[PDB]
Amino acid sequence: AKINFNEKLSQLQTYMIQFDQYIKDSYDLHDLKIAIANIIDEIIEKLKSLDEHYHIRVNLVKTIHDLHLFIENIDFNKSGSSTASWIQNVDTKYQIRIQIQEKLQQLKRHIQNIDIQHLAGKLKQHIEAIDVRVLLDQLGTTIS
Repeated sequence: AKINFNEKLSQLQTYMIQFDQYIKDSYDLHDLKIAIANIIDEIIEKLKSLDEHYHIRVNLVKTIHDLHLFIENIDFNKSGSSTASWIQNVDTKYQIRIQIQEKLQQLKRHIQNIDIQHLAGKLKQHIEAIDVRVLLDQLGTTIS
């Protein structure tokens, strides 16, 4: 029984060492990230080329600006529910609608800063930043 246990334990230790080796050597996923980033950059170039040829982003920025201006322009002075007009005017003399318009304009500027190129760049940053090989090395040197 002692011999059987010793043989089995030595075999299990050898299997664990081989498993660590296999973990270390199995890193083919790392190849994918670089290719994904490359294609993302290619498409960033392509998209910016297309926009420069068809005014898509200029028109979209104008659309966003005008939509936020319309949201700003909504007047509650004329609105029904008479108290609405009174509250609106009391706000008018307390620059509260000015604060509402400032918030709307800040949101408008931020949204107009949300660009397809920015999204692609952030996605490429996320893909390239992490390396699976570091995680594999950590796994092979911790669990034992």
